[PDB]
Amino acid sequence: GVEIETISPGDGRTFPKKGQTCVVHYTGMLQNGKKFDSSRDRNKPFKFRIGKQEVIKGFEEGAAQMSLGQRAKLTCTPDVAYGATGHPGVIPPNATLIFDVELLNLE
Repeated sequence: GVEIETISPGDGRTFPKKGQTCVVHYTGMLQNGKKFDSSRDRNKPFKFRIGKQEVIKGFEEGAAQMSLGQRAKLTCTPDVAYGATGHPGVIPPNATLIFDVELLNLE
C-alpha cells in the first residue's frame, strides 16, 4: 500500500478529519526518472475534501496520515494508484507514484 517518507516534520498532532478542506501545494512524478504535474508550477494552491473522494485513493489516504505543515514523499503502490489501464491519454500502464506533498492548511 502507501509508504510515507518524512522530508521535513510538521506539528506531529493535527491530522486531516472527516469533512475537512485540505489545502496543499504539490508536484507529481512517475516510477523513477521524470515528473508529470505540479500545483506550485501553475500558481494556485489545490483544495480537496477527505472522505468524499474528490481525488485518487492514494492521494486521499497519504494526505490523511500526514501532519499540518509537514513536507513528505508518498511512494504509493499502483493498486492504490492509476495502475494497469491507467488514466486514458494521461497516466501510463503499471506505474508506482511518487508525490512531493506539502500540507499548507486544514479548513
